[PDB]
Amino acid sequence: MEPLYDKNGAVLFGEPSDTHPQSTLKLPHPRGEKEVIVGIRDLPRKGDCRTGNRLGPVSGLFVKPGPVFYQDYSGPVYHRAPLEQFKQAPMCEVTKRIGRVTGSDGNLYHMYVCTDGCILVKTAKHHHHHVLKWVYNVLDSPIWVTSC
Ligand SMILES: [Cl-]
Repeated sequence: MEPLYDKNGAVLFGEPSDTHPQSTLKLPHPRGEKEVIVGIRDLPRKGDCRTGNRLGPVSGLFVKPGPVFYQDYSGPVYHRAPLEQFKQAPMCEVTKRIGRVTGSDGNLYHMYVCTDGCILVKTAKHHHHHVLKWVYNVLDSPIWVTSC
């Protein structure tokens, strides 16, 4: 299974892996002052990193199926998309581009939210033209999509 990470960047099982350098998650980076759920209309901005915003502290953007979005999160998170829980799908009708995530395969993916609420990834680079939807989340944890 792809590992989860605690708020201090330590792996909770398995072995640590580096993020892809082109991901929008840039580590090491603190997080977890508070769990802060936000709606798709109130995603955080870069300029919210040091001050937080009116909603709370900000460490970046986290997502899990539902969809549920967060601007900070304290529990276990993915640093890479757990592709064993995704499924190849056609490209959906996109509502928002939300970042560039490292797959559990080490590759770079563009991440999107679809009009159906699904979270979708598409290979950014070589091997590109692979598109998958996040269909299972058996450990009920988000991906850290962007850090601020
Ligand atoms: Cl997994």
